[PDB]
Amino acid sequence: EVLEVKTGVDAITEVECFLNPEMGDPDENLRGFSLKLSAANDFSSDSPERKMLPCYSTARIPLPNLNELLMWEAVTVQTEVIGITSMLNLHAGSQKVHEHGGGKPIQGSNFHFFAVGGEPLEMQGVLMNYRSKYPDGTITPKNPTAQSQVMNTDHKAYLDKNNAYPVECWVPDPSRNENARYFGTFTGGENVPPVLHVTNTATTVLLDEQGVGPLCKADSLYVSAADICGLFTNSSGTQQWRGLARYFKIRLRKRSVK
Amino acid sequence: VEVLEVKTAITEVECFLNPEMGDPDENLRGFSLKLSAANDFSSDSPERKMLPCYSTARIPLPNLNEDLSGNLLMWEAVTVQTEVIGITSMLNLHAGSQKVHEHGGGKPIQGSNFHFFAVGGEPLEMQGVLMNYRSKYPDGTITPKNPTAQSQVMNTDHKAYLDKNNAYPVECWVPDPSRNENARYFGTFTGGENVPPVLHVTNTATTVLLDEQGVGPLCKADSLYVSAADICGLFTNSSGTQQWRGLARYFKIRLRKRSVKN
Amino acid sequence: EVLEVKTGVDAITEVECFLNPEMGDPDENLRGFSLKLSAANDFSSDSPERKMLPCYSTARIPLPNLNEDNLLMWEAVTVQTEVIGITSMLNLHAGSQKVHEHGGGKPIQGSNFHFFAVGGEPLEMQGVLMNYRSKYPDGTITPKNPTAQSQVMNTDHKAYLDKNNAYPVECWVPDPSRNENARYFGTFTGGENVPPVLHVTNTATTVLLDEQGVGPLCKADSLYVSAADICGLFTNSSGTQQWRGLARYFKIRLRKRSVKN
Amino acid sequence: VEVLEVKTGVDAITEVECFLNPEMGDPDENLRGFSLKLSAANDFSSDSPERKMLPCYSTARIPLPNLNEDLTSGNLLMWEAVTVQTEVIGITSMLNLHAGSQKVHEHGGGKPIQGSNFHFFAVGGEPLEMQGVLMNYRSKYPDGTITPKNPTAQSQVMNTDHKAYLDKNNAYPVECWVPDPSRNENARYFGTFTGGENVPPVLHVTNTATTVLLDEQGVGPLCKADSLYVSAADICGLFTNSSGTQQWRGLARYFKIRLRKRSVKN
Amino acid sequence: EVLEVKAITEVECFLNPEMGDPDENLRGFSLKLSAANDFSSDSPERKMLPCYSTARIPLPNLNLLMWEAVTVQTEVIGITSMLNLHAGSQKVHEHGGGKPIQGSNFHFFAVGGEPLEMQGVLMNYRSKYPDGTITPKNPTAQSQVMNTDHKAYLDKNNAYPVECWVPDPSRNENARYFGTFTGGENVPPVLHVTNTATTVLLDEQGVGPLCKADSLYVSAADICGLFTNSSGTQQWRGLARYFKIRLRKRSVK
Ligand SMILES: [Cl-]
Ligand SMILES: [Cl-]
Ligand SMILES: [Cl-]
Ligand SMILES: [Cl-]
Ligand SMILES: [Cl-]
Repeated sequence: EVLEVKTGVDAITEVECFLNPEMGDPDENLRGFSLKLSAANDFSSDSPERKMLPCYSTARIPLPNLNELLMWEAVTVQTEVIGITSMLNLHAGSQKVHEHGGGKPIQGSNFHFFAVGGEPLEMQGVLMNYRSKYPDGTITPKNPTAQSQVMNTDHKAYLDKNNAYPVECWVPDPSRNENARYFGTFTGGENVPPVLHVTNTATTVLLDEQGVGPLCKADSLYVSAADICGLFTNSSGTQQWRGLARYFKIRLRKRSVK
Repeated sequence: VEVLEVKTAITEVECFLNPEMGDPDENLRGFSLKLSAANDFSSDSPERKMLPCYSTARIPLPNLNEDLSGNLLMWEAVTVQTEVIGITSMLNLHAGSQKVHEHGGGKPIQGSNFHFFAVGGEPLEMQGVLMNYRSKYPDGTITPKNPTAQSQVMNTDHKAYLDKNNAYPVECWVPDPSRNENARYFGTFTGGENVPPVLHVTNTATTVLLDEQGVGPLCKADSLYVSAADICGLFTNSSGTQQWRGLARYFKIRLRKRSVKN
Repeated sequence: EVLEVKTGVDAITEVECFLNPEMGDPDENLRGFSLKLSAANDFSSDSPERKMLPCYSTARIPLPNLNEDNLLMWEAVTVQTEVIGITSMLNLHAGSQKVHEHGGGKPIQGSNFHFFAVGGEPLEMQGVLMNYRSKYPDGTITPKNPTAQSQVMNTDHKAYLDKNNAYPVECWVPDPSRNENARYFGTFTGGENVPPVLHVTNTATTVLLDEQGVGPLCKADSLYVSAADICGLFTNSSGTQQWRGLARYFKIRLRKRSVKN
Repeated sequence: VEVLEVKTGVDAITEVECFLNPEMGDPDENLRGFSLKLSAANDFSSDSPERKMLPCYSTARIPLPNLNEDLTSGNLLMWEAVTVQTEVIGITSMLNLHAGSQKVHEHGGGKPIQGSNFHFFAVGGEPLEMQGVLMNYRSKYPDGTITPKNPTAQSQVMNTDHKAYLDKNNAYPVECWVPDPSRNENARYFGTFTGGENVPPVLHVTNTATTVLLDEQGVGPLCKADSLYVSAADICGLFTNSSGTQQWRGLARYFKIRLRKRSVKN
Repeated sequence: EVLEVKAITEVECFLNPEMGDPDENLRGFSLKLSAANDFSSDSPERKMLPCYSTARIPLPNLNLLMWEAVTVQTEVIGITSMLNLHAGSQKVHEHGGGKPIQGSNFHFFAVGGEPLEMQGVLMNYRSKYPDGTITPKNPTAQSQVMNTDHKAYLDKNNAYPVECWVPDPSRNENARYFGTFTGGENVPPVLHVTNTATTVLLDEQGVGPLCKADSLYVSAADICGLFTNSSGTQQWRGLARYFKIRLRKRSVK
């Protein structure tokens, strides 16, 4: 049902935004961090506190109104993580690596994820432990079974609320997202080094094999992210997730559709 | 089979294929039994629930032939989009895992991993290789028959079809590069105690299944076979015991109709 | 606004420079090093010394003024850039902590950041802090009136890289929302044991042209180079750690471009 | 080894398939694919490694169909190796952490195979040409190995005396020899060495990857006296026994080589 | 000025490493590493200091025609020698095998029509270098960053310590160079061999290094990592580098 790209004056636009991370924000002073991790809980008695759980970030961007078809088509995205050099602060609150040494860098398990779509990101739920008791204010797989630990097709959600869908509960659903592009990399392990690139010269092309990008339903663009950079280690040895915001610059064109 | 032109017609099929890590009880779906070792190659009797197995599913397709004469039509697998499902579940460092140190978070899943998928017009063809030819494998497993010391390198007697779900242990079998004329397979083994899992998800990645002559796997008996193994690494309990953790694999296969000579 | 490339005799020029690192320079013998790192300062009492904070390096390169009174502008088309002295890290005999009894010195290793930019105006920078309550020392330029939101994205923290050895690397990143008139490239690798990995070759050129074939255009006849090359931490025999930095070379090809006024 | 005439005629294709066994030392009948436990000399002056402790290059010569009815003709035909598909066989066998392995910690699983590894193959129309290089020129190598003759301290860097054909299976120690880049005009070789005690093995399998054997002029290895030469070394790393002893583990390598008939001057 | 391409020739060289060679039996190794307690008392011994390798390769005299270097094939020689874990090795644990060569490494080559141009940079300007080494003259604290005084030609084999000198990106108009440094005590060596890999030496204008006084210069440094003795002492290990260079005749005026 996709016809010609529409050219003419005002047939192209670009939108930009910064999406803040949602790492748990355990107090008024620790925006961008989670609560300290509390660990070794039997699978039968696993009740994570809300502020310990990083969640997916999401925002809707309104686009100039079109007449109902003409739709905005997302063609490219430029994206990077904002503030990566903040991790060179080894003087603030971090455990000394040895006597007389500097602080321990942020490191360990990390996840870097973004999506651009013409509708909210479609998610599939998978749990480490289907018996986890998730706290009020989170949205997690509803009424999970043992099969929820591998693949349970009942756990479908839209990423339709910021700071609500825990990263550990949800992945982008590859059986859906017909009208979105998503990219993520998970790296797990205690000593994993964060590796992050910035440049204003890199572009991701969002067109499929037929040269069609995401088409923006009701003239709205949806951006999604999760940038868990790794764990911060306090002098006590406690560990907290650290997250950073993500920048998006999306170029769109008008597309004719039936 | 003499392959003629593409019939201009197209369908997509999809499958979420569950991993078969052993499933030691009703609550540990996706995990193996704790890993336990024989002191010796001569007394090596692994329990069934400790052995991850290859996953496989048969996707039935409709017959395309009005007449069972001359030229026939077969379904041809052209592309696959595939992804491991639930990679973010490893960000749960609060459930059951050993502290990395006092007052620290849980130990991440890490260690030896294997990520493998195949798409074929017939069951995956496999070649047996053993770490230890004297391993005594348990009832419910299908493992190399009458193994010899040569079974630890290459014994051409060990040929099998991946013809049963949750029966062929990953440690005993590999895709056979000498066969699989009618399938495409892809795997990476990463070995070691502290190996970081590195997993990517994107709906922009497509594997083309066409060979040098532009022919994909042909569904000879109107069935398509998807095969997987996704051992993500070892989960370490508070106690120090270790268990394999596996994740489901999604498949989306584009098929077209291919004319062939009767 | 942007028109024809002025093609002709005298229409091209190459400029080169070596930009020194600004790692803190704690005394005149330790040029290229920071002061030893402090640690475990509660977030509420974190007052880093100036000499402990590596800063962005920057130079303004004046170009011939092509305008008496349509205008002509210098356009940056390519850059060749290299970190200088990477082999110095093979010196494991100067003041190293031994890796064990009878063993060699501990190499420089750990968190590193390799960054450069070429632009026709100062680099546009965005402030982000590990700890908004950090009290930065005199002679540094850091986010003004920071809040908890400064630990994520706070759009108040916009600055020009307009002073050498003033903008701490830990406080500032290139702003992806600006820098229309510059090209920047950085990689951050974090961790205690990260191996430095550095390449040299005189066969690598970066094209600075955007999609419409236009390079950075030198406003007020100035070319701006910027860098940060934190190689990792040097560990003394005492066990103290210090940032080590190296200089960065730039060779930029420029051409004359016609623009409208 | 299977030699299949895929096509007859001027556009004849022959596919040669084979599985080359590793030669890790095989210290007893039950430990096929392993070396003898590694033992280190105190120093360079009394370094006498045991035969079964030294992995060796694998090689085989595959005879091909005769092409030339008239040995008298102005032109003769040679088999030309155009492509190879290759992979290491049994990589998943390293997921066996239950057999004979050292616990990683109390109550933990077995230690995986890991550490220094070398993955190498060659396809040629004559034996692989090798150059000798030694860690320690004063090593006394055991009966059954072929190692550099009358080595000097210059043998620890480059000694042009140490030239050899890989002309015997399970005889040329991997630690003594490398492919010679000054020769091998009629072979293609590929190898990666990764050193260190915690190095993770990383091995890929696919039936979709083809290496093209043609040079810049579009010419593959030419099989002299109707002979195709395969060579390999696949040291996966070290297996650690419950005792703490370490042995090399090796795996077999599959080859599928596609050959065509090339006319050359008699 | 470079005119038309005029036929072809090939030269090859096995260039030995210069790791220090602390005695007649330890060719390809350095002296054991020692550390000064302090930057003010840093006097390394000559045999402890790996140096750049170089060789001048004489070319057929012509006649202006000049030899132009078009492609190079290069390979580090003897990488499998590191599978010897039986010779003088420290055990990784009780009953375990020997500790492999690992740690900081540098792999570098250059092909030019004249000697390689170098820039000096020091970790420690106050280092006192020994007789037989050529190191930056009148070093200052600026020698730890960029000091434009420190220019040299790689004109002597086994004289210019790797730790004092880099290729000069502001010069070398008539050479191509390539180097990777990987730092850290547990870095694994990763080395590839193949006779299918060629580096083209032509610039964007199609011109390769032109050989002055009918001479070709090859330069290398191949520090593979540290060898650990059973005592726990550590020595650099180096390996030879092969070069095969294809050259064509070029008319100058
Ligand atoms: Cl749900
Ligand atoms: Cl069997
Ligand atoms: Cl500000
Ligand atoms: Cl010899
Ligand atoms: Cl000098």
